[PDB]
Amino acid sequence: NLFQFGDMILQKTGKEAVHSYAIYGCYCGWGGQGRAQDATDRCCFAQDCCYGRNLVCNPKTATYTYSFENGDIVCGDNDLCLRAVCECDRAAAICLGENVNTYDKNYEYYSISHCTEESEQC
Amino acid sequence: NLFQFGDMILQKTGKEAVHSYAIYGCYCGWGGQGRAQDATDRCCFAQDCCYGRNLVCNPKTATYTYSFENGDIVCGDNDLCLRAVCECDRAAAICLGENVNTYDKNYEYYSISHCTEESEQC
Repeated sequence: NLFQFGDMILQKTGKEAVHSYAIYGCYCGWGGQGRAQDATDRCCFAQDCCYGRNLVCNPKTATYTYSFENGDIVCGDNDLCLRAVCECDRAAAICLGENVNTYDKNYEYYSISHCTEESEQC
Repeated sequence: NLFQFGDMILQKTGKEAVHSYAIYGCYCGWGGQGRAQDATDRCCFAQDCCYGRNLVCNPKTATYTYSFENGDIVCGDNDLCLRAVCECDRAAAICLGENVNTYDKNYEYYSISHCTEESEQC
């Protein structure tokens, strides 16, 4: 779920999602359309795509089992959904941490008056 | 997609989700666990469950068709995935509007230090 994805993001980036990623760009925040603004936004799009690879999961409610193990994120579930959701979140958090170098605060709240040009495609 | 949900919320409440619901409680913002804090938070948890009902569907990318005409949100799609996500969003937006009277700014950023209780069950 988002609480967990938030904790993974904290671990990889040092940021609290609700003060940063939660409102960022066209894909990290309340978006899902428009042009992905930069590498950070493209991570959030990639997560969207990743969630889309399996069918009859609910990433909003999926409370998976994971831990931090020597700075890795390890997804503990044997099933399909909880594990798949966890692996997508681990991937997205990793990706975000790789791209904190281009994190640009001017993409905060960008969806208010942008994100209207054609959407990214998985 | 969330950009559209945000527009439905703007239509119904005049709030910008990114400055409000996006970070509110345990279910509108970055939670998906813990208890639902108030009527606003319950609307968002209800939306999560509503999304979960919808198989073979990625709500993050689902760009549906809808119009906002004379009070009413009308979902135009026949596409099963788009229609249903559109109906979940429309229900949630109307629910948030109905409960704006108890919106409590103290639930903004609540997920950081709370939301660890046993979760709501669909």
